Amino acid sequence: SYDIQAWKKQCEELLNLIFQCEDSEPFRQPVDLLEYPDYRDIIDTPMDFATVRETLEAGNYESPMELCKDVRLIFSNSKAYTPSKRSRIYSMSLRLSAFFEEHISSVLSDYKSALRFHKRN
Ligand SMILES: O=C(NCC1CC1)N1CCN(C(=O)c2ccc(Cl)c(Cl)c2)CC1
Repeated sequence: SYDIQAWKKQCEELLNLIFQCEDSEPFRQPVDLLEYPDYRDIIDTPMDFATVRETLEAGNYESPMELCKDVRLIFSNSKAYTPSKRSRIYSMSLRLSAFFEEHISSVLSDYKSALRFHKRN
């Protein structure tokens, strides 16, 4: 399975599955700074799933590793901003993360395999 471009549609499909999940709702759009007025005192680089999807569709990811780094930032931001490890929003973030890690692993493996095959000779 040595298609170097296949990761892009596979990531589009996985983002569709995350957007169809209730646990994504706090992460679909940038954190509301009126709701959380100290957010940028804690978080240096905001990230959300609409920004990831727009970056993918603009053709501004070169690899699925770059998309994976941004999605992981969504989760690390939630962990850094949470006042408690028991908080609702953080709790939702950990379920999304396990689902994401479960499905992204084949996308990364297949892409890296395809690039090694391209450089085989
Ligand atoms: O659009 C969907 N299905 C399309 C299929 C043709 C029917 N979805 C998206 C969400 N689904 C998950 O698998 C899921 C489960 C747990 C978590 Cl945490 C997350 Cl993020 C996602 C199933 C329903």
